[PDB]
Amino acid sequence: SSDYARDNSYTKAAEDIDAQYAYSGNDLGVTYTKDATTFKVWSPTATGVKLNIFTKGSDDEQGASKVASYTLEKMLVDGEWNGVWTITLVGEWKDYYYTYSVTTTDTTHIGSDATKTYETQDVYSTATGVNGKRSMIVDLDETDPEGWSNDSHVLLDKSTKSSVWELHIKDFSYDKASGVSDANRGKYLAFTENGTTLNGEGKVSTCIDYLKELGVTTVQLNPFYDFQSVNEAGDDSQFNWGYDPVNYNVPEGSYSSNPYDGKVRIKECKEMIKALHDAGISVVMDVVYNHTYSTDSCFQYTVPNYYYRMKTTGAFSDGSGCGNEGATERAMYRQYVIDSLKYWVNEYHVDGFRFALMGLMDVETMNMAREALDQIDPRITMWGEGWAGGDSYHPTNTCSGTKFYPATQANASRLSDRIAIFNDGIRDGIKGSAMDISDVGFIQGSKSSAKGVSYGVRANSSGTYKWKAQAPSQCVTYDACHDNATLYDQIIASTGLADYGERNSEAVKMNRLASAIIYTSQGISFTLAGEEMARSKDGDTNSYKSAANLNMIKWQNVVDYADVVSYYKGMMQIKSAFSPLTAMDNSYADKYTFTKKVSASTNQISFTIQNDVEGEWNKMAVIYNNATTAADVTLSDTSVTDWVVIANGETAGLDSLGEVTGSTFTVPARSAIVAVDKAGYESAGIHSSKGKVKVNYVYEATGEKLEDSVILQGSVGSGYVTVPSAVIPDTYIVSRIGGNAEGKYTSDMQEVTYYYTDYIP
Ligand SMILES: OC[C@H]1O[C@H](O[C@H]2[C@H](O)[C@@H](O)[C@@H](O[C@H]3[C@H](O)[C@@H](O)[C@@H](O[C@H]4[C@H](O)[C@@H](O)[C@@H](O[C@H]5[C@H](O)[C@@H](O)[C@H](O)O[C@@H]5CO)O[C@@H]4CO)O[C@@H]3CO)O[C@@H]2CO)[C@H](O)[C@@H](O)[C@@H]1O
Ligand SMILES: OC[C@H]1O[C@H](O[C@H]2[C@H](O)[C@@H](O)[C@@H](O[C@H]3[C@H](O)[C@@H](O)[C@@H](O)O[C@@H]3CO)O[C@@H]2CO)[C@H](O)[C@@H](O)[C@@H]1O
Ligand SMILES: [Ca+2]
Repeated sequence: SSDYARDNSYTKAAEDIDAQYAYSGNDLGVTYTKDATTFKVWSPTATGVKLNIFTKGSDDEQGASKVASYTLEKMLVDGEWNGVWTITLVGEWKDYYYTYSVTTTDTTHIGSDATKTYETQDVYSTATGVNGKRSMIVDLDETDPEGWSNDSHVLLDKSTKSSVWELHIKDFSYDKASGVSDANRGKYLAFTENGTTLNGEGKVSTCIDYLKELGVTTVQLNPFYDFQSVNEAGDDSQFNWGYDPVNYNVPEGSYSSNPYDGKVRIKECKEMIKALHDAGISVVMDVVYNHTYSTDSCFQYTVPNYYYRMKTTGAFSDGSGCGNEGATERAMYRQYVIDSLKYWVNEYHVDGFRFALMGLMDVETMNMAREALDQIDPRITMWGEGWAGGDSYHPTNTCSGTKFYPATQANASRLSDRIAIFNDGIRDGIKGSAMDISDVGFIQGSKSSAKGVSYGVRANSSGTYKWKAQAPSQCVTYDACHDNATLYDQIIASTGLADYGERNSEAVKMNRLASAIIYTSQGISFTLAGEEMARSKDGDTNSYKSAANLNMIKWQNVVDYADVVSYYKGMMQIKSAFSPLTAMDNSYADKYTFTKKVSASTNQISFTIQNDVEGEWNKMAVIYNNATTAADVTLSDTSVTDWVVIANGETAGLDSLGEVTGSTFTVPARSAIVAVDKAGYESAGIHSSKGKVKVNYVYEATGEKLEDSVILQGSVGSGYVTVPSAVIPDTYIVSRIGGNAEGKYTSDMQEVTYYYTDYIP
């Protein structure tokens, strides 16, 4: 998978088009007023453009008809054409649908009568009907929900303070146990529902209330731009991630209550974002400018062979692996992408972007995009995949006359340090190769996978292993995303400890260890939505068009893995409390002291971090143990000999779990230790405001434990639900319960004992 600079008649032509016709004007699309509406289409290849007006978005709908057709005239400046077609219809034209008929040549046959006519929606569509075939004239202020003018961006001071929850809108609430109303399940409006509980039983929180409690800073949403792969008129059981773009600046219709009325999806999309903002959560949008679903697109139908990268042979370059790739190096696609980003930020109050196959997008465009978004607010986050999905064929230079560079990991040094790149280094290091679900990483016991973790600990910004980030700010730290297998599915497949979606005590230990690594590592901490509750896709390693009920978040898991949720919740608090871990720059690189060589093949990774921030802990000690037995780990750094443990295999948080004197720590099997200096802990005054519930499993006759006790942890006053241990053999059954199996967290710890007796199933 490589990139190749090849100049040819298509690239030659497109460059000449940019020289003459490039339009920096800021009014492409509809310019609606109550008095009149002006339409504008950029097409230097066209000989004529007609405007077609309709009553409805599709012909099937009630009262569907065509109002009239009009002819656009060339926009002349001092009797010179600037490449833009225009027309102004005087009167009220809101809530009417429209589409252009573009008679045009290709880029390499301008001036000839080798023309074709295509019917297409507006390239700069702000709204469309069902299945995005017809554009809609809309007053955008009519789509504003209640108090939208009072809705601000939710931005982090530092991107490296984030905790990203990568979520699909359908997956969020499609499960009936979500407790979300019948109308809104798997829809935009699901986010607006406060007070949702598991099976609406009013005992444990789900959806938005669950996120408030978990304490995630950021929700990254899978494509909610308009895509092809769901029929918006069809059945509700349809599923797709939606990496199949059609209209870039239009919400997806499937996630709305009514896709036929183009305004409805816009309103409900804003209500989703307002809800997340009101919950104090930042919203990142997954964007896919790297390709469109088909070359039968609004871009091609307007200006054929301009917007896509063309090979010498006339074939579309297939760098995406999806049939085409967007020519970001072109003047009017660069501008489109940058204008698109600004639109979503300004109109929909989007706080950041995850760029799909950023490696197919040229570095200059990305830095220009960073600079443009900086003008709004530099806290607006940017990150993406620093790779392609195939071979890419591009021109030597951009439309600026600077050399084309793809925004890959290899070219991280040429890319803004506030455009982060997914660190597959630490990903593969933690839980094994993402390309093979059965492959083992560090947590399953791979010693050679340790170096991947150790380099990931400093966001692959200290030394070089596979790739190098400029700083932690340019690194997304993660163990799994929507692609490939979930963390827990890979744990299961690679070990064979149980079936997919089945709880196993050793698997959970490995899951907890992954948590400890992610939140004692530098960079932008990132997880798949439900990693904290051992999310499973039943071994599906590419669930892009798999069943909806397979993909959906199983909300029963907030109870079944409540202890795992509690662990992540605590680990998150540790990172947010300790500044070195959330550093943007390389200030703390030389403050790390690894016990063993960073590249060591080892069962036990350990290091200390010297802090310099007053009012915080002075020094943190982190140990990862992947051995099946407990290990005594002696730190090479002996400067501190008085420690307070704030994380172990049982729990993580801001509270003391015991003290250690000296430089040696006994680390349990398949577990992490996080400790901080005694003096620092005492002075800083960083303490937990969360309650705890200890769950025990005892054989009543002997009084002996059948399974290790676990810890739940949550806000004082918030509801918890405990359950019997799923892994205890079927020859025992619960006979009696001590303490409150269900209740609210208190400041003082509560205990729940499940008393077991002999059983024969
Ligand atoms: O045949 C005529 C037709 O050809 C082109 O378009 C074709 C492609 O050539 C075909 O390959 C096919 O495309 C399929 C893929 O084959 C199929 O794998 C799938 O792609 C999925 C991935 O499976 C899925 O993993 C996901 O990948 C995402 C990642 O999740 C995301 O993290 C990352 O950022 O982005 C990648 C994708 O780049 O999503 C993709 C896409 O949904 O589905 C596609 C689409 O069906 O079929 C198309 C369409 O026929 C020409 O483009 C077209 O003009 C011509 O008519
Ligand atoms: O193409 C995008 C892709 O890039 C990265 O994948 C690389 C892997 O990290 C690397 O191991 C290797 O993958 C090989 C598999 O391990 C092996 O099982 C077999 O399938 O051959 C593969 C060679 O292609 O190479 C790829 C890069 O080509 C990144 O980690 C992925 O997330 C991403 O999808
Ligand atoms: Ca759609």
